[PDB]
Amino acid sequence: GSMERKRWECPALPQGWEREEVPRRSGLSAGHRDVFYYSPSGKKFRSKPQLARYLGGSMDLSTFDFRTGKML
Repeated sequence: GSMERKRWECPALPQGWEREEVPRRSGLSAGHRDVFYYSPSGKKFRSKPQLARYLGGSMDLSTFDFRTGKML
């Protein structure tokens, strides 16, 4: 497949959120993998602080792993 993208759900976040991994392929910027998160409204965001600030009141994600998308 072209532009293959992964899609793993993150139980740490409220039902409706999902995670996705995309492999870069731009000259030296290749090999690098970027992770994007999507909310129930389909909002695309890529920032740890935004995940905690957004779901802050809903819950604490300070101990959430953004690189691995896992709760530790």
